[PDB]
Amino acid sequence: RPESELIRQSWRVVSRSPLEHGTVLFARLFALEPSLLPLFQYNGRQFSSPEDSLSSPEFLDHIRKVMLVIDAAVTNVEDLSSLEEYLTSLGRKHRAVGVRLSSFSTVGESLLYMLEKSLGPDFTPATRTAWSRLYGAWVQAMSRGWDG
Ligand code: HEM
Repeated sequence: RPESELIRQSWRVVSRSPLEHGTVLFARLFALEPSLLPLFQYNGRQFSSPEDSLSSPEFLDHIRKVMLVIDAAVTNVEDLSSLEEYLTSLGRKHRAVGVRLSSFSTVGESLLYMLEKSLGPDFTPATRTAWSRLYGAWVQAMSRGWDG
């Protein structure tokens, strides 16, 4: 695993300011799949527009949480067996919140977007494919929360 090094290396750029970078991730997500917006219901209110989410302390705390789970998957990039149980649970919580499993493919595209934009010239097709591999394994794990 040298592609493990490619993940470890790229992530370090992004980990320096996780809320900045997570903000790009979720802005892109809403641009591709606007129907995700109502699933963030804090105090029983719905955001009207994507920009409304960026003022919400609870939504910004969710971005921090997301970046923490990714950082965990990176730390255990060599063996993802050790997060499997936690990820099944995380999946079930999201099934319960109303997230469809198909929407996690959008998430993966939004992560690769955010990496591409952050790393520019450094984001080689080798690293695109490493991250695709990792994320596909990560979603495989989460997928059990929808049974399977
Ligand atoms: C695809 C769209 C997503 C939506 C709509 C969504 C929505 C939510 C909502 C509504 C909650 C409960 C409220 C909260 O704690 O803020 C939640 C919790 C959480 N989400 Fe997400 N989420 C998504 C993706 C992700 C992803 C990709 C990750 C991680 C990589 C993640 C990590 C978390 C964590 C760690 C929690 C707290 C779970 C717990 O321990 O109870 N979420 N999400």
